[PDB]
Parts: sequence; C-alpha cells; structure tokens
Amino acid sequence: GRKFFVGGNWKCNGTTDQVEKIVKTLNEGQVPPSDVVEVVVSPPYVFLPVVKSQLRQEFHVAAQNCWVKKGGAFTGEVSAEMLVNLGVPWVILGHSERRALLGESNEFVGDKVAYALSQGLKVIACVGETLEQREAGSTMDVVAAQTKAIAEKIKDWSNVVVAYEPVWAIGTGKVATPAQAQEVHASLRDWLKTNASPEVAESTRIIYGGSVTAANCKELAAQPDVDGFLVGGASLKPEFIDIINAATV
Amino acid sequence: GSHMGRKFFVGGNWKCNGTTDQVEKIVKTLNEGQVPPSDVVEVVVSPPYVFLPVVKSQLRQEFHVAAQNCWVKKGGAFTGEVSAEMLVNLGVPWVILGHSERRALLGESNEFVGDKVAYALSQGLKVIACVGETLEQREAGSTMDVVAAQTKAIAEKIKDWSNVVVAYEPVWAIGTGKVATPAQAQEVHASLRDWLKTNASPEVAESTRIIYGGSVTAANCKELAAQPDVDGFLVGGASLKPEFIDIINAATVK
Repeated sequence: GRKFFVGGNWKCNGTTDQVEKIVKTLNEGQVPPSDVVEVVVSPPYVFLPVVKSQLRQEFHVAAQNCWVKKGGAFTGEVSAEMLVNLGVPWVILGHSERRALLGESNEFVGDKVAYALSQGLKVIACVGETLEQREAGSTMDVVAAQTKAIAEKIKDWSNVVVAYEPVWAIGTGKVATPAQAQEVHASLRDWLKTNASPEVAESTRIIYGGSVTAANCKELAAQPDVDGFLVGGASLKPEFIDIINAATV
Repeated sequence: GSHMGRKFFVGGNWKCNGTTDQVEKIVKTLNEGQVPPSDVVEVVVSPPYVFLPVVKSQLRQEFHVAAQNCWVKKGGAFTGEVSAEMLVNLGVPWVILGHSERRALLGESNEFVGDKVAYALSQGLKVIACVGETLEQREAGSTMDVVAAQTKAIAEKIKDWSNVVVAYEPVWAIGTGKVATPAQAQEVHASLRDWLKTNASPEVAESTRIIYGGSVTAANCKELAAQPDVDGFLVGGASLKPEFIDIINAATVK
C-alpha cells in the first residue's frame, strides 16, 4: 500500500572529506529496489551540489529547511523555488530542532509546507511533543495541533511525508520503544482519517523520527503504522545501509 | 597617525536570489570586469548557501566569497543550519552576520549576533558585522543608542578586530520611502568610529573598515566613497548586476 520511506538527516554535520566518504558508502551499498523503498538523504545546504552530482540515482536529496515564501530580501535564507531550480526534489520542514531552537511556530511551519509544495517540492513534515507535554497527557493534543496547522494550509497530501519525532526521548531518561512509536503513529493516522480524509490517512507515509539504529530498525519497521524512518546520527554512518534494508520487513 | 590606511572594501550581498544560469552569468560578468588591483580594493561576493560551491569554483582569484549567515556555535544537532567550521572547511573565507533582515525577520538578538561573530572569528572566518537603526529608532533620537548596543554586544565578546568589517545599514532609509544622503552616512560612520575609539581603542577605530550598507548605485557610489569615514560598501540589489563593477571602481576615489 504505502511505499517504505527512509530519510537520512545529516543535520549540521559534514566536511568535504567526510561527505566524500559517506557518498562512496551510499553508492556502494546493497539495498532493496526502488519499488520497495524510497530513499532520501539530506546534507547541509552547502553540500547539496556535490551530493546531488555524485549520489546514485535511486537516492534523492533533500534540503533541511527552506524559506516560508518567495525569495528576495531575506539574507541567509534559501527559497523553495531556488531549491527547485537547482533540481533538489525534497525538503525537511518543521524539524524539532528548528521549532525549539529557532522558534518556528506551528503556523510558520504550516505556511512553509504549503509554499514548498506550491513550488514543486516534496515535503517531509515533522511533528512531535516534548517530555513536559507527554507527561501532562498532551501528546495527541500537541501533535494534532501541529498537524492541523499544516492541514489547514494544504489540500494535496500526495507529496507529503509526515515524520513523528518523540522529542520527549531526547536528552531525557526515557527511551521511545517500538510499541510507543506504533501507538502514536496509529493515533496520528486516525487523526488524518478524521481531519483530512480516509484516503489521505491510507496513502500518507508516517515515518518514525526517533533514534533509529541497525539494532532497532527491523522491530520498528514491523509496526503496522510505521512507514519508515527519518534517521539522525546513523545517517552519517555505514549503518544507514542496514537501516534502508529494514524495508523488507 | 601611525596606522596604515584602510583598504577600500566592497561586498555584494546577493540575498535570497539566484538561479543556476543567472549565477553563471553574474560570475562571468564579474570575471570579465575591469576593476582596480587588489592592493586598492578588497572585493567579496555573497551568494546563497547553495551557490557557494559553484561561485567559489568559477570566480576570479582576486575576489572572495562570503556566506550570508552561519550558526552561533559548533555544529551538530542543528537541522537547517551551517556552522562556521563547515564554511572554513569548504573554503569560504567570509561571513555576513547580523544583517538587518535577520535581526528583524528571523529575530536575531544583539547577543545572538555577538556570539555568532565571536564564534565565526574563533574558527578563522573573516566577518562583515552589520549594525543599524530603524526609522522609529532614528526619530526617537536613538540612532547611536541602538548602534552602540549592537556594537557593544560584539565588542564585549572579542579582542581582535583585525578580521572584522563593520557594515552600517540605514534601516530607516531601507524600504521606508526615506533616502539617506552621503552626508548623513558620513555622520553615522564618524560617530560609530568615535564609539570604537572610546569603547575598544583608538587603534581599533583607525584600522577598522566601516562600510555603508544603504542603497548604493553606480550614480551615488563615488560621492559615498569620497566621505572620509566611509571605507566601502555592502551592496544589495546592484550586486546582481553589471553595475557592481562600476561600484567597485569607486575605490579609486580614495
């Protein structure tokens, strides 16, 4: 039904030599065919050209962010139409690090997703609640509000992937387990069924954006409402190849 | 009067503009341009992040590239951001920090910008540090209160100003319908240099380039260059155009 999706978010990491090595490893990696798994890798802006030119054609690149509207007098920002012009097909929007550290609001993220889609980008849209929010019993309230801010602004989900980030397991004493992931993914999919449409809920990939390793990827992949991963640290490692192969689960 | 003269400095801020073929054309025009030698003028061009590779690879030797921003500290778990050490590794020697658009639209605080400048320098980047007041601030009589606060936030975090260029942006004359005269630019630049004299040192005041980041065209660049405390420009829109070459040549006014 839904094609397994694996995204690698490099975050703010990379040197010319390290990028050379990562691309070599990606290109030499033994992975399932493209009808089994969809693979997207996301370098920092400055490495998008060299990665896009060297990367195997089954794998596509994503920017880690883009501006909320048309380009122009926005020093330091990269516009959606700029990325599209460059041939970059994907963008990550609303990552928890940008919501938390760069103050990106629900509404701001929703507007970014809508604008990115309008220019022809495909979007990985991130949602997720904090430990405080989870312990207050507000997990679905918060995730619903984040997702609604996006849903209100778009009317085509065909090029959207939703990533759930268990922010409550970042820097805390808590581990997000596959059972816990599945519970949120199922709840999110039900939210989509009720608030977008049953068709959108059925066809939209919901990927897990918690810690993903070779050690836990297969058990995560086996959860019925987990459609793949947004990988953090392991995306910089040969381990990423093993994670992609969890698609066959 | 001990210090060697300040080398004229012309930076081009492309802002959030650029396509593959346009960027190719811009760089070819720069490469074909007749300009003074590098002992007379220092030229820096600042493309969006995604065009830093191709611009660096094609741009004439005498000219150097700048990023339009970088992150406040060491890299890591900061999705969407680009670290100073990453830029150094890529071979990008300059960065623009504290641009008025980032202060206003991305909410970059005085201290945030000051931390960015200190960290960029610590990694070996050269910095174009931007300051300037809004129309409201200017009409409130707060021009130097605001610019002092912005500049203090940088000054309190660094010792060595050698690789800093300060850009004064008359935000009050950017998009408001007001214009700034070269006389008004000179007034602020002189006041800012006097602030540096007292709050850093007279040597820092004498050696530090203070460049004008208001509207610069081929038509007004020579009169701006003629101002004694204007050491060059941070050019906006004209930096995408052949006109940028004419602006670089205003260095000979000195």
